[PDB]
Amino acid sequence: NEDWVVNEPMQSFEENPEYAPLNTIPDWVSEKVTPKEYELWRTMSSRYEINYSFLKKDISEKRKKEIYDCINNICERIEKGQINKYEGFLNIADEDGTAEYKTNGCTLYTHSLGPYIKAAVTYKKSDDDVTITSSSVYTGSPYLGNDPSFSGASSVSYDKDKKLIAASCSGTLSFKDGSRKVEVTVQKTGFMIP
Repeated sequence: NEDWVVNEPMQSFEENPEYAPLNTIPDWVSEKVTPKEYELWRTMSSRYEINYSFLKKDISEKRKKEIYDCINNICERIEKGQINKYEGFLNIADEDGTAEYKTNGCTLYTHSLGPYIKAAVTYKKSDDDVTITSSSVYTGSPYLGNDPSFSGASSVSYDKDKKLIAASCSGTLSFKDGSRKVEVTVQKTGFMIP
């Protein structure tokens, strides 16, 4: 069992279930935003597979400005022909802070049998810039017995145009499915609104 996964749109809802498939928005979302806002998300969903978990929490006005200023800028580039292709996944970090000191994370891949590759990032956000202090890629499973293992490369950087953090991996996920060894080459990218 050798297999290859790349940075392309999902085939079913089930592949990375925490994220909305392209050109869809979970129904519940439409009750948490204005038509103006909803319309930006519609544009955004044409290029990103989006996790809306952040709307399940009280967001300050300072934060709403951040999130929408960001999305607005990205939509302009989508509209201008500039972000013309599938990008990857998108998460919106919480307001939880500590210039502020934050962690955010990102599920880059989830095998149907359960094992996953996740990215975590620690950074400092200020008026002007975002700076990465730490970055991790890790693996695991909801089921005991997989012993997943990831070998290969990953990267993290802040895109100053899109104003997003990009975390990528390119490597091999190995795990046990009982007596069967599974190896999957995984190349994925997830974006984060800092």
